[PDB]
Amino acid sequence: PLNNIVVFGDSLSDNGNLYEYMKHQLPQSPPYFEGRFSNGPVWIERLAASYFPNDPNSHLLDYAFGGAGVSVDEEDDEVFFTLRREVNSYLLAHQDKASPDSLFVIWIGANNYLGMPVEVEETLKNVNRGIADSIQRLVDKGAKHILVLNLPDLGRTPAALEFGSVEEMTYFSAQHNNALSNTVDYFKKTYPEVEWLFFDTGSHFDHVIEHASEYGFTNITGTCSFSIVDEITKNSVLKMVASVKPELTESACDGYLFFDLVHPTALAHKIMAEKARLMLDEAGVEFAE
Repeated sequence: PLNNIVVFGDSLSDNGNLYEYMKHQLPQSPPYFEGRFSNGPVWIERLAASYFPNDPNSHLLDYAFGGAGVSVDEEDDEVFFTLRREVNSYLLAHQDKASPDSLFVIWIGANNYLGMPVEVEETLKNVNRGIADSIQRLVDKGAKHILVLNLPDLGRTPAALEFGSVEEMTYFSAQHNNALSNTVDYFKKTYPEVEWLFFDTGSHFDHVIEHASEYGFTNITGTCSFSIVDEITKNSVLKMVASVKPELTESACDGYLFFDLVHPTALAHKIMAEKARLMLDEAGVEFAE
């Protein structure tokens, strides 16, 4: 049985790391929830708690930073931290060994595309390459269980709607997901001794959207919080978060899909966690201790 969860990711998975480094000044909390890029715990925390209800945090090593992504030189000031450095950080503290009883979780890419870079094909290429490289490294250092998550349709974000980039954000999402599936297929065949797990966020998010009211959402285009960004400032997820005006947050957001211009609300993180748990249960994954 697996003994803990190690997650590499970005603002969709960060459980407070950027907030601590920012001296609790970003994401401003309230209206964000204790440094998460949402108004509640994020999906991977809830997933950890579903297996370890008493002390989940002692079984969760969350290396995700808000603003993190795959190194793409064009986005140096737009990527806060790289996937490679998150993996290296884990390896540095574990004497360069990936534990065989950890579930490694990789959910990366959204921050790269939502920064709306100018070179579309090179960004797609380097994000895929960076993910493949980090997977290979984890395998090389001994990982035996790896969960890879693909992207929701970023063309559904309020950001894409406001800035007029729906087609481009959907293109990034779809092309990214196609490449990532080819990647996971490869590793499945090259390393059958590793337990390969995949979550098709793209398909699950589209199914939620199509049944939004049944999942509890009454508003899928607006934002709970309110931000004000221009072209220069709107170049990054973190600048969009720093531009939130807390006094203009809605008080009653229980029906919103989006908390800010790109980040989903607590309920969405809950649904994500529930569907991920069911997928892992279907695969027979067990945790203990």
